[PDB]
Amino acid sequence: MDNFNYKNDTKIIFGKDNYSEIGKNIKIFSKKTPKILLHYEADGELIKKLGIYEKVISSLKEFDIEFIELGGVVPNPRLSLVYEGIKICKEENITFILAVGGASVIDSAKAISLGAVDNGDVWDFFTAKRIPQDTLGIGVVLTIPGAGSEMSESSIITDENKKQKAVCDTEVNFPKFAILNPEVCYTIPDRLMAAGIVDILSHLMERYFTKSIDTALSDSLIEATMKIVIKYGPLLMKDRKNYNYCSQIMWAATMAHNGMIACGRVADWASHRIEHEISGIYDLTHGIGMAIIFPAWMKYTKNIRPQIFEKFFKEVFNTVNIDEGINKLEEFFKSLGINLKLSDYGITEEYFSLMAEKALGNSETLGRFMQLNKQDIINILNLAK
Amino acid sequence: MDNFNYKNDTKIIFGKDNYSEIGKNIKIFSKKTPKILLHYEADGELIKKLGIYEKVISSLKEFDIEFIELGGVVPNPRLSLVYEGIKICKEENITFILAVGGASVIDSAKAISLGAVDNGDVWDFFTAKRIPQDTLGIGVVLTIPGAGSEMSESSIITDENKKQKAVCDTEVNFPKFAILNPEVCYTIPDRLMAAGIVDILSHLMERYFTKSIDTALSDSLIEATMKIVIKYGPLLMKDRKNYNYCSQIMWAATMAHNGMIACGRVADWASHRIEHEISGIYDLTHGIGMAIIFPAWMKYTKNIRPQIFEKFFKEVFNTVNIDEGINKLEEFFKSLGINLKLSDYGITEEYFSLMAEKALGNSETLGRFMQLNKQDIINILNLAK
Ligand SMILES: [Co+2]
Ligand SMILES: [Co+2]
Repeated sequence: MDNFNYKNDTKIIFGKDNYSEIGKNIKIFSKKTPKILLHYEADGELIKKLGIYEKVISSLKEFDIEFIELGGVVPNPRLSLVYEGIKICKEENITFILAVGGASVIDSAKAISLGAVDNGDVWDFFTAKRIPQDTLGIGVVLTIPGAGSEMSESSIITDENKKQKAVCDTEVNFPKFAILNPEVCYTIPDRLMAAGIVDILSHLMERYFTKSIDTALSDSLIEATMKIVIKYGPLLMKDRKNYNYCSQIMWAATMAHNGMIACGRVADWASHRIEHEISGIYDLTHGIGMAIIFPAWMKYTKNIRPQIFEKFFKEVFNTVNIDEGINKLEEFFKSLGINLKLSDYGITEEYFSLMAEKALGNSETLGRFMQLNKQDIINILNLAK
Repeated sequence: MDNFNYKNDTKIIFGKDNYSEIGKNIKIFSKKTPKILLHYEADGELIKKLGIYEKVISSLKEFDIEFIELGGVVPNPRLSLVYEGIKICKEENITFILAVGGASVIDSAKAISLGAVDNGDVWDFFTAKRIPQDTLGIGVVLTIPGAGSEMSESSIITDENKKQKAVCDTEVNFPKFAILNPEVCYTIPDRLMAAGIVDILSHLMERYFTKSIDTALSDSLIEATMKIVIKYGPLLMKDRKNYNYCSQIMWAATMAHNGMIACGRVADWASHRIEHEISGIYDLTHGIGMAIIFPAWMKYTKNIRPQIFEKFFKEVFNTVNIDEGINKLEEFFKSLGINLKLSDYGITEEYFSLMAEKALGNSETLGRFMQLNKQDIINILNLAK
């Protein structure tokens, strides 16, 4: 019964053996004669080794696109490099940016696209001083499936001088196009691919367990997507170069980041916030943490709205029994290679209380589906210990 | 394994008690000071009686939007009226068009938005002479759920002087925004509401029965949507002012017209083409016809890819038995009030052969999932007689 609005203008170009689409789509979206800035991480090493670089260069030649290269993106993209990109755009009369890589290259490209067309300081857009109203325009070649910035309206940039991270969220940030080829999955190492599967399922699950009502169709779409991740994830884990398996998983990621299927329901970020503190202290991959934390949060919140738990486990795991369902969900994680206890990762109870306080910050509780105070979070951590 | 591209830039505004969104979204999308053309069918009778008109006028006042009204839209929108709208736009310096109504008002508005910004003849865009490259911009208040032109890139206009219907399909035709309120369903008469439910399910079904492979996730999304139509349609038919029921059905229509869930699969238009000829000769509502024709086509094509039929009936009707499944599908139609035989509608076999020839036109077969020659179509009509 919750009203909602939905919009996503990013053109999705899904599939393989279609590298000509790069220059074709640059022409569709660049203003007059294309002259583009090629943006990537470090000096190309990864994308060059994977053969993506030579493929991009050949699509640019095949359409007579003049291009300048700006490398140097760092996993947490720096305003230092953004500022440099604005200059190169203004001086060299760049018409369009092509981000080749992942969330760091994409977000760097988004902030360069913002400043290139602006007569002030781009950090005003990130620090709530000004509201951007235009962007040069970017396209993305996605190399590693992640949080979906290739179709989001958010850019996250860190100012290393003040050591301050800021976000700019606005419609103009939507990439004009996003090339998605499942083949980029083939080379991701097993552990990180298992983690990324958990991230897709975590992202849907956080929207599913909701106190919103009248979401029958939304429920079914989210169930259908979660079920695919549960069925195909283990198959992909054992057959890494299977195109069908990678397509299903990467289209499920897309469908999860898109939110047409999640429209009209309130998400809960408790497990994400608790996991964040584990990762902030220990070297734990996000997906590995969510596989550990989410079953524990499910057990602790099983009494809030038991019927929505019964529906989830009936629709996704064909069982109305919550405890058997939870065990099935835990077996599914173990089938991707992930150990389920924090102690398995050498994490002891030592910092549970500190983790809970950090997650809580200046509030007494965290969560929406269930409000969690300090001891509640410690109890969830003990369930996962 | 089929590559695909997807894009839809129309902003969806879903829900009720949100008529302020009309003028708010006009301001977001109109170029500088808004001055809009209010477009509708006839002289407003329907939308005025429903109370939609007074609601639009009050949202325009609440945001100081100056507006001119152009009525006169006819169920098959006429270039006559389009041309008139281009003039009013150019003379009166209109910045934005607000279509209040259904597919006819929307398509008329789309062609006026095209010509208002062009220095030539708009019919060049419909007659393959020129490719439109801009539009003034329109927003839609949808009054009757239908084929989804409120989020399509197509406009269908008839030139009554040459009696020629033409279509212009292009990205600029996408409405800037589309207000969708389930409450507009409450007043639709029973027969037409049953037909419209069948149309949503027909639209998904035509994309589902495909010889494309590697569509596991797409299958599941389409199943989930079809299942909702099967479950909630009968409930809505018996509880016409239930907001939850109308929301599920109208969001399923949206999800069906959007095609993110159908991406990467080939549709079959055989039943649509056969039904078209029945409607061309008899006074038969499209949805009523598809409820009669689609089970007959299913029976006739049951041997092409029986496994995809087994999956459809298992996932949507919980049965692996095709014949029992088909009967369940036929019972579902009868539960919306629809009789299933052509003879029930006084349609005899008299024009079966003529209908088949018209549907075939200059080709020997029709269909993709199964190629159907003349006698095949007569056999399908006899199954439905
Ligand atoms: Co998360
Ligand atoms: Co149809």
